[PDB]
Amino acid sequence: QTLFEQLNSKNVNDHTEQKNGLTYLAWSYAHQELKKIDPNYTVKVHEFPHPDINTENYFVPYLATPEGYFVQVSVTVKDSTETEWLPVLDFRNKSLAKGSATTFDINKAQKRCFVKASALHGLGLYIYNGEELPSASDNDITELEERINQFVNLSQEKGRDATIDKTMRWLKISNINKLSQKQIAEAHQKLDAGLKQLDS
Amino acid sequence: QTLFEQLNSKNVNDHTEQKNGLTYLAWSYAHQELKKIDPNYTVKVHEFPHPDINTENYFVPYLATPEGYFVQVSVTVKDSTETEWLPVLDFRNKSLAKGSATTFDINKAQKRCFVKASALHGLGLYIY
Amino acid sequence: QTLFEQLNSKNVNDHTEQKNGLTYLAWSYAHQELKKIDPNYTVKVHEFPHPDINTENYFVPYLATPEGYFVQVSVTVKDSTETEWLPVLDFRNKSLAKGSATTFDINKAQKRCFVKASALHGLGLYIY
Amino acid sequence: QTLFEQLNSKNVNDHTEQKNGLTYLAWSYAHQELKKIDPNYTVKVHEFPHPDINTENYFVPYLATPEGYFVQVSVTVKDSTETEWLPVLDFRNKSLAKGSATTFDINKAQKRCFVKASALHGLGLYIYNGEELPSASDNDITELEERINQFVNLSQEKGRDATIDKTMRWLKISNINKLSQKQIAEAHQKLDAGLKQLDS
Amino acid sequence: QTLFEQLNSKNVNDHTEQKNGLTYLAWSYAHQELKKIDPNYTVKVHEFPHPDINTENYFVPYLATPEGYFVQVSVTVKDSTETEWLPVLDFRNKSLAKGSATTFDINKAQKRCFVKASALHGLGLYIY
Repeated sequence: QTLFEQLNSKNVNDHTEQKNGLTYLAWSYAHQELKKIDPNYTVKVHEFPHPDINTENYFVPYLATPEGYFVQVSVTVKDSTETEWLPVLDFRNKSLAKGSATTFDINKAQKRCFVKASALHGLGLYIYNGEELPSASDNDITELEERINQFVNLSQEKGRDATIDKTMRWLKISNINKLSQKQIAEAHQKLDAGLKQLDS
Repeated sequence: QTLFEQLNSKNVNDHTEQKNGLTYLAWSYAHQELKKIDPNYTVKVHEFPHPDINTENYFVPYLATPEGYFVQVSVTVKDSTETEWLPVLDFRNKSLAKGSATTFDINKAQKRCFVKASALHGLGLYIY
Repeated sequence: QTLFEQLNSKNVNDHTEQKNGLTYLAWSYAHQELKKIDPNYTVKVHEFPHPDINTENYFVPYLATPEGYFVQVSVTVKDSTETEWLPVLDFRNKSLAKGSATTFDINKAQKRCFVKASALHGLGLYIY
Repeated sequence: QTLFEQLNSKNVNDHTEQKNGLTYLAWSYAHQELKKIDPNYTVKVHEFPHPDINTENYFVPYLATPEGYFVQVSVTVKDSTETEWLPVLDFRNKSLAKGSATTFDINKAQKRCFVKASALHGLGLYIYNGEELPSASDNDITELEERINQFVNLSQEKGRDATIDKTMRWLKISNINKLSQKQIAEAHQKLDAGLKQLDS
Repeated sequence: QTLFEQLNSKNVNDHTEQKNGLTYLAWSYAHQELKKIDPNYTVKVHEFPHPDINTENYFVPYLATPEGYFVQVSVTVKDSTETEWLPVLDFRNKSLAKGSATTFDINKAQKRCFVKASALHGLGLYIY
């Protein structure tokens, strides 16, 4: 057959850890599988001149930016080669600003970028299927906007006048972005009662 | 036939996520199709000297500007090659001014620019 | 016939969006048609040294000026090649002064300049 | 067969030390096993120009960064070669900031990175079993977050307003991230008192 | 057989000192054993430009760092060659900060790194 199909058709579900509600496959499992497929394969962690230090011949193994921190890993399995970028994140999967990261945070990110680079080849690609690309955790923020506009538009459709800002005041929400899933679910409850009852 | 028509005539609707009311195909589906069609294909994320740092030999993987942030991805499927530009945004379609972005936002934008670059080839163009 | 006539005699009316009272053809449609007429065609977004930063080897993908912002796109369909300039504009079609633009504004302008560059070839010229 | 399978199929469990609840195989054992497999093999510790000093021809054996400290070890067993990144950590497995490390910390890190580099080859591959992905200490500290949120929510369910920062003020913890394990137990005692009697 | 197995299968327990509850084999014994195995071997103590002094052509025999002090020893027994890193420690096995070490501390560290470098070869690995 081919490397991607062979590697893609494997179950890496047994060797996974559920931390923060995400699925992670161990690097050691990944190291073994590839080693079996190819006895001689290369893993290279890119090194980039660190900005603040700016010392000649000095190349730390990770990007350092005011915006944050980046890592890069290039896995060459057989002839095929490929690379992956990753964001350094807290144990709560939150970003780390310049000067708040620890070496331990960088090594964990380096190991995670390795399995992600392996995921490019068929092995365990389904581990990142539909979770890595989009914002899986929250999709009601916009839904809330549609439902407040439905309220406003229905209110105008009925009579008098209706405005989104006064509707937001019902929810008493300072910022739509700054709204907890728990509060937004409570918000839906407020709106559905105003709109659904007059619909049903 | 041809690569565009073959790739264009596929249904990527099943593997889509509705976030902010927009339809997105997961990079995993795009990556697997590119591998099947072509076993050896290249994805390259362009690196540009970051402005503020201005350190010699210092190349971050994304554009940093007072106006905002840009990413670039070049996908070479078979002989054909192509590139896509993307802004770095919030989870919602909102811009990130200079100094308000996180490394995670840049990563998500990089992955999204990949599927968009794949969308240039026939696969899932109707979504994008 | 001729490439301009072959592309000029098409109806892109169905794939259009009426925003602000103007008619726009989506890039998805424009990009696919260029592939349909030519499997291998090139789209290049010009990069110009950003003024304020003035960092060596630093090239942003759009012009930055005190007067405002400019983008450029060069579409090579078959042998024919051509380029289009456009001003980056707000969602109300108003100008953006230096330091008031967001990366998202630039990417939207880049996509719009693409279809306008395609409009130079026969496809959808009547709209633009 | 092949080097990875032969090396992978070994029991290094007997020669291990349980410190901090993690499993480590001693370098002495790793040095002999490889030596048997290959009489002539090379271990190289990379040297990088130290930033602050910035003296010409001055190369320390470890990375020094404001973010922290990094070490690198390249083990060439037979034809195969490979490299490992390890973050210098306290005896409590915590990060060390720039200017808080001691040469002893670096040498211990260097030895540990060696066995991890050996682990890339089949020997010692399973001992970690992705030991990096589960910290095994953050989850305990994370439970405190679940229990303070339980106290905030159940308080808000009682109808008495509670905020996480004021609930944290009960524990008087400056950084919920860094708290001694005895203090986590002491904090749990505070929370479980005010929370369990309602739960019951 | 082979050098590691021959050297590994020896009892260096008799020539050891119990200081601080640790076991150390004296260098004198290590120098003789290797000399017997190989009449012509080499011991090299690496020299690194000392930071603070920063005098041209000035090379001290040990690393000096704000974090602390490092030594290096490379033992070439027969064809085989190898190197060891030892951190300078107090008589209580505690670290010495920059400016608190004495030349005596460095020489003791250098001798100890030698036996550890010898320990890489089969001789007395069980102790180290």
